[PDB]
Amino acid sequence: MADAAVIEKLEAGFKKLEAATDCKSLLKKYLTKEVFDKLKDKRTSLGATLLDVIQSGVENLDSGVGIYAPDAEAYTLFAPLFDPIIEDYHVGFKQTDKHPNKDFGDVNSFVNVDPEGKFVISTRVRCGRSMQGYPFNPCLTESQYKEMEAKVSSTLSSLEGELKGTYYPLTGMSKEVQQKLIDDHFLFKEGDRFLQAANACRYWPAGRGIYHNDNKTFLVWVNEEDHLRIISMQMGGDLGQVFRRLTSAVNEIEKRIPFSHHDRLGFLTFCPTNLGTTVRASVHIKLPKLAANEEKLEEVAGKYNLQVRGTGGIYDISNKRRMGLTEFQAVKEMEDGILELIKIEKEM
Ligand SMILES: NC(=[NH2+])NCCC[C@H](N)C(=O)O
Repeated sequence: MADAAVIEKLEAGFKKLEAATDCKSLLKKYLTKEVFDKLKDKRTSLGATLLDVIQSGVENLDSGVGIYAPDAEAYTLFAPLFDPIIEDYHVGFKQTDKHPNKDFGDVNSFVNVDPEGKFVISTRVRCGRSMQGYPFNPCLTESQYKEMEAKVSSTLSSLEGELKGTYYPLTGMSKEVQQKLIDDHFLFKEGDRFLQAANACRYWPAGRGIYHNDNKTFLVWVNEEDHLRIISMQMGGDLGQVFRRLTSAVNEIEKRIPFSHHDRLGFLTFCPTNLGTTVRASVHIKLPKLAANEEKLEEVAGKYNLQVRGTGGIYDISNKRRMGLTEFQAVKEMEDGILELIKIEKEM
């Protein structure tokens, strides 16, 4: 399986994880000596090793999770490490569960959670897709990066109506175009230490790109962390409008680019935190009263299965659940939770 030199670095990595008595990553938690020993010499048919899985968590001890899938096969071959980490991270996605098939449900039925625009500055729904036939970042060749870019660029550039827009490859992009995209918060940068140590950024910026529509309500990142990160956003709180746009776009893309998908895990993504629906429906929202006590905000959000992140008392608040529920259900959890959070804010 894995080359002797790889196994050697794996042994050193296991020791580092043991050295880090302070470490709280799911990687440390589930990479017992037993599981390590059984997996350390294995290799997928494409050549991915346990090192290609855990290197990021070894290098960055402060990782929360600390593993990534280098190809789809890795989810199966290294299941003894992936499965419990997935179970632990995706709370409530049980051993006996399977992630449901795609179901966007009635996309137009979602409401404006803040019609007055008093709390929510903007609403965004994102998903991620891997492209069928291509492995994840660390197993991609330069040629695959470029071929993927060509296919995606051609597909996106043929979108019409609301979705009509412009594709910009990162390669050779001028500073002026960079500033324009930065000003709209459309540009992504080369991946951070977690992605670097996962070998997720090889050949950067080759095959990396950004697309947005004329209206600036639709944004796609190509080969940032996943092959496709697909995002619908607009000012205010109309989650119905946002989700409808996203689903329309994802459906249109799928006609030309089939996606990698798994019977149990749902849509396959590079990081296992993004599996299942992959959906992250969020508001950027100002809740000055509830934010007087950050710990209280966190507690209340969690009660309604919401996650609080950065994004001046302005929070990115999103659905916490990704696996074991439909896309419709995930957006609905965000919808209902935000409605309830706003009520709490008003009444405090
Ligand atoms: N962008 C992400 N996939 N974030 C979640 C994982 C981040 C990093 N690998 C960690 O374990 O903390």
